[PDB]
Amino acid sequence: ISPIFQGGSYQLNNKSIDISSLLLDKLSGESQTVVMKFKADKPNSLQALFGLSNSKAGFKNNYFSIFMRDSGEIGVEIRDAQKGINYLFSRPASLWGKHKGQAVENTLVFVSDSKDKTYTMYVNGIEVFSETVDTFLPISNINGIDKATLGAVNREGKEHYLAKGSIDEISLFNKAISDQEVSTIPLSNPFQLIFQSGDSTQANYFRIPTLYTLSSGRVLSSIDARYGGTHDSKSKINIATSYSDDNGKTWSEPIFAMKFNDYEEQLVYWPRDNKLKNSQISGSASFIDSSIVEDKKSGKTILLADVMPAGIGNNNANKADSGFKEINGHYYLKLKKNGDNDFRYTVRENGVVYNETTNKPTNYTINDKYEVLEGGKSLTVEQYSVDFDSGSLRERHNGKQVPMNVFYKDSLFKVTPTNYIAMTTSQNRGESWEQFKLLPPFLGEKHNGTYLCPGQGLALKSSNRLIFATYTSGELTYLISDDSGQTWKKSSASIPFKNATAEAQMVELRDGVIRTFFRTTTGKIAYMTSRDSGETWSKVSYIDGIQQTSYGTQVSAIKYSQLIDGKEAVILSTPNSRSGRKGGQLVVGLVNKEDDSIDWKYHYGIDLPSYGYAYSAITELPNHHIGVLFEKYDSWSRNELHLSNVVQYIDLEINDLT
Ligand SMILES: O=S(=O)(O)[C@]1(CNC2CCCCC2)C[C@@H](O)[C@@H](O)C1
Repeated sequence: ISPIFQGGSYQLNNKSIDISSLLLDKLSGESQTVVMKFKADKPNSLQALFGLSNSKAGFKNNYFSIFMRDSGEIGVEIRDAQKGINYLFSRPASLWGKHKGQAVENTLVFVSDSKDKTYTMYVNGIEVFSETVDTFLPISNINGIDKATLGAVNREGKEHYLAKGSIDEISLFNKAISDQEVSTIPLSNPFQLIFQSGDSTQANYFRIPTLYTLSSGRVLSSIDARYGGTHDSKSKINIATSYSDDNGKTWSEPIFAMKFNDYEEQLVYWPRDNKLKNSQISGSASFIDSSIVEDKKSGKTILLADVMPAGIGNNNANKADSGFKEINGHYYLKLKKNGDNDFRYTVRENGVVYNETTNKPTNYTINDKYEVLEGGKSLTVEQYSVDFDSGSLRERHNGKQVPMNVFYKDSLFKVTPTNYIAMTTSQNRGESWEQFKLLPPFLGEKHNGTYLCPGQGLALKSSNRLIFATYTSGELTYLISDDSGQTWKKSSASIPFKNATAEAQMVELRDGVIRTFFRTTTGKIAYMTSRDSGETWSKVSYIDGIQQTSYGTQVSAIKYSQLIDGKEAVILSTPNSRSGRKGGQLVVGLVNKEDDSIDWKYHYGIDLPSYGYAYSAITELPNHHIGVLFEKYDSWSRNELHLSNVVQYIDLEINDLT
């Protein structure tokens, strides 16, 4: 249909604009759609963009509003005191503010659907909420509506929720337009989506992005596909990947690099209310925190991730057990058989399950998928599914059988309930991935796995050496391979920290010289340097000039291939805030060749200081642009759990940054 009203170029300068005469007589029927293209790069803390109200004395709670907050939250109110209805629907981190020095034109579509009794909000082509109610309130049927307003709500003849911004276009339709119709509305987005709700992963949530530029020019990304809301392990989480062959313009349909099948891949709306939001899938195995590198020797792409057994995460992993028995310099995975209270078995050569107490082999073997075989034949378990149909999270068997895996809750043989690191490889630059293999333990029989630093591993320029950063209590633990990941050794570097989440990323400043930037508990990003290709490490220093919170956030880091201001350059990506995970920046530093020190010369704001920015991935695209894939929300805040389509990709040029 055609809009019953359409106007534009409205400047909202803390002063309401009345559009009553142009709109109120046209409002008809119980279903409406509002389409609004608007900018707000200096919003007030809470402001209404559009209001429909009964403006009379005594009726201050009779109105409809579309509002936003300076946090980037968008919402609506739908209120009628005589009907006893007071609806408030919203979602944090729904908006953009600025991009490349210009206010972003956000495209908002709000559908009020009387037949399905549903209110649905889209911003920038993303469905941010969809709420069905028992008693529907048509926005046109609020008792005594007599005012239509831009940039405020008129209550008792006075302006509430005054807005600063502009509405470039606004249209109203007397119909609830379909999802299909919504998708045809042209957007002006500064970002794109690589992974998204409803894609091939069937995860509704994503966290922990990575990017890496391959020698062929293909750009590869990995991610946590998180099924049970945004929670870290314990949960159901898989590692997914996608690549671009056109410098980030388009991306492949995602595939899995590491996955478990003990729980179904379900697209679930995870509850955001204060009773249920901490609901957590508690019987599933998971992978978490991935990292990518390309190997020059084999040409293979190598991906590492943490592996969590069923119901295990950082908080409950056995810190004093590696999960392996060392026997004469060989490490064997320990197993516990159902019924036993101890681990009386090991996985030996050729996958033979060996009884340690009788020193004889059993009739059981483990294949390369870590699946259990008895007399060469595959054992199975029954898969689980999750639901909230009873009002709380329930995890239950679903009638489907899958191969029995030693990482599963239902397995006859189970691994130690602790965290591990696994690796997979791809021989076709991310078009498929091999079955994962566990890395050996690096800190002895009585220490859990170190924790992989998400992002990039480091391939050295003048050798075939690969390095992956990991952390544990009291140190960074660099994992080094000189043979395409076939064998590994550790290089430990002490850090002035107990129990820190010391997520670290590396850049090669010049041949054999590596600088590692890492998260701390001090509110400052730290660094150390190696001058022997990772064998040994310097004391720790700190960057003055970038702020983090007390708990910190992952920092991603690259060495740019081109000179900037005639100097070699490093680029960091991080929130720059003492307060929260917000105020995302790229920080460009120039290297002083005298002493390898870095002058942090340029700061580019990704978006408003108050808008969310958490974990991030950066890479130089083959065309010398910079690609950034990042969590556009505050991933620490307990108010911003379980948001869909907040991991977003942008393309920047060096001139944008300087
Ligand atoms: O120098 S590499 O370590 O091989 C790497 C790629 N360099 C190309 C150089 C040519 C321009 C594009 C980026 C940098 C890391 O951030 C990864 O993306 C891999």
